Amino acid sequence: ARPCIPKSFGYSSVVCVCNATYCDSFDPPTFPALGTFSRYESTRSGRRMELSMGPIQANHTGTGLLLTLQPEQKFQKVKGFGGAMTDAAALNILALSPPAQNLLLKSYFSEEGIGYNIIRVPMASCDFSIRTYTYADTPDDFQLHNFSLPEEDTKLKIPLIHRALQLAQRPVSLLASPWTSPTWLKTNGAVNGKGSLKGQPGDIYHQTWARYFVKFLDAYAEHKLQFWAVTAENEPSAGLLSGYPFQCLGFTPEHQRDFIARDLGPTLANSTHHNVRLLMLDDQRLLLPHWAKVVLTDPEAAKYVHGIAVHWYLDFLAPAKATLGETHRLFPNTMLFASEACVGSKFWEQSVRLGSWDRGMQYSHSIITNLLYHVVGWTDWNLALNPEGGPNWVRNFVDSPIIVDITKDTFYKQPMFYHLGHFSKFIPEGSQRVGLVASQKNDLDAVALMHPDGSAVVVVLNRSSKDVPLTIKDPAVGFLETISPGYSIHTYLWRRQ
Ligand SMILES: *[C@@H]1O[C@H](CO)[C@@H](O[C@@H]2O[C@H](CO)[C@@H](O[C@@H]3O[C@H](CO[C@H]4O[C@H](CO)[C@@H](O)[C@H](O)[C@@H]4O)[C@@H](O)[C@H](O)[C@@H]3O)[C@H](O)[C@H]2NC(C)=O)[C@H](O)[C@H]1NC(C)=O
Ligand SMILES: *[C@@H]1O[C@H](CO)[C@@H](O)[C@H](O)[C@H]1NC(C)=O
Ligand SMILES: *[C@@H]1O[C@H](CO)[C@@H](O)[C@H](O)[C@H]1NC(C)=O
Ligand SMILES: O[C@H]1[C@H](O)[C@@H](Cl)C=C[C@@H]1O
Ligand SMILES: *[C@H]1CC[C@@H](O)[C@H](O)[C@H]1O
Ligand code: NA
Ligand code: NA
Repeated sequence: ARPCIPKSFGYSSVVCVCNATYCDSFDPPTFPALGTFSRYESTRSGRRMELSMGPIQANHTGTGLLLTLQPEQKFQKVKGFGGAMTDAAALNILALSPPAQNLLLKSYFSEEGIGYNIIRVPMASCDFSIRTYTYADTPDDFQLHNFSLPEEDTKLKIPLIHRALQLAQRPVSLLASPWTSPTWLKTNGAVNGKGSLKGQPGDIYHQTWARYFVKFLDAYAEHKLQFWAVTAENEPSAGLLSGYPFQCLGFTPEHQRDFIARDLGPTLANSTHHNVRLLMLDDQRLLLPHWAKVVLTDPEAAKYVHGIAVHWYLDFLAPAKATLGETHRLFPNTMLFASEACVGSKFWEQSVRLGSWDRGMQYSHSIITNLLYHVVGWTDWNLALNPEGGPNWVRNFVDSPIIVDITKDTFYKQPMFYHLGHFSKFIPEGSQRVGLVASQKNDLDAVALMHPDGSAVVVVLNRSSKDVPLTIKDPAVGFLETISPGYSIHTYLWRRQ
């Protein structure tokens, strides 16, 4: 409804500029009339989810690329898409004027924006905090009498989450993850560095830690927030590394298995929060299938584990077939869920690259690859950062789909935002991935889903410089004659009946 105001920062594409009085917006999604398709197009050249429509033809002839929908062939159902309400994100959002804040929140959470339905919530401090703290810093408080939410939660994160929920028309699922325990529960007595819980699963340290999860959920429940899921620990492999720079808590897969079986599983199950899902791993997919095998082959751990959460940071050296594919094969009834991604965290990556088309393509390529290998959802990291990629108490700066420029009471929506939206806006919870097969080898990334009502949604990414003419065949409906321009992403929608 309102066009992108483009600005170049000298990278491959433009950001869209928003402030207190203006932000680009979309219309709520709709399917067009039977016999017509919709196309939403974003390009490096600056098109931002532009709507066009076309006819579905009864016939097709030619030798060009054909993508054929296989609507009967069903895969995973989609949980959703969203991002993380870190301390850093909360600070950046609230540093904007109230009108600008509302436009940012609407960008993500309204149907005039990209319809996020997941928010990841850190349990106390992480690197994307300006303060190191837990919820129970009073030493040796095994009873957790001094457990409490600080202002980071009560003043910053919780009110923003409530505002996001008000804007969202879709049901929103909250996901909680801890980085570190209180230091008095840890072998190293520090928030960072190499260190695990003291002792062994089933003991006082482990029982206290499990009870901390319940205290956290109790406290958020007092604030009228309920959780869909928690993870067992953010990046448990991190705490195994000498000199790890920020908040962590080390678990081997054996340690995680035993913690879930003995402490976390029984504790949650015997609480008012028994319906909250537990996700294991919450770490790089390079650790699969090994980690899934260790945890899920133990029935006492398995009965508590709803899903496997994966992070994207080692995807470049962990092929999806050998990790996601093999895990799905062995454990087809345990969902895979992508719970954290961002560009900028790597040694060879600058933190923020305003307007980078490459980083947009990284997001969409990742989401497509995940969807093609059974993953049910995909979650960004910080919802918003400043132009430095912070704040961050160890200066571990990274990129974010929205960058906030407080001096100008402005925020910039980057290619990553639009790439994510090509999925989030058009794929409601309960959509199902269906087959889509190419007639010939090609440079495109594509995925097909069936909307809950039976309609079709297809996303096509072209990471190459070359325009690719193609046809999409829906055997029941007809043919879509289209093009995939170089450096474009398209979302196709059409009714099937
Ligand atoms: C918040 O963001 C708004 C959008 O960036 C800001 O409004 C913009 O302010 C600039 C500076 O006054 C204006 O730029 C001028 O534009 C006209 C041409 O304008 C019209 O055509 C353009 C086509 O590009 C179209 O976008 C507009 O809607 C107008 O119809 C030039 O002739 C001038 O030389 C100068 O470049 C923009 O017109 C204006 N945009 C909008 C959408 O209103 C606003 O100032 C920002 N607010 C704060 C508080 O900073
Ligand atoms: C489509 O194909 C069928 C079968 O060959 C043919 O009868 C029909 O005339 C073709 N053209 C159109 C416009 O439907
Ligand atoms: C911890 O809680 C106990 C019991 O409520 C209370 O007596 C004590 O003052 C608290 N200590 C701190 C450091 O808040
Ligand atoms: O921008 C174009 C797009 O690239 C092609 Cl595929 C079709 C319709 C749009 O208007
Ligand atoms: C995911 C990657 C980047 C870090 O900022 C974050 O803490 C980690 O869990
Ligand atoms: Na709502
Ligand atoms: Na970096």
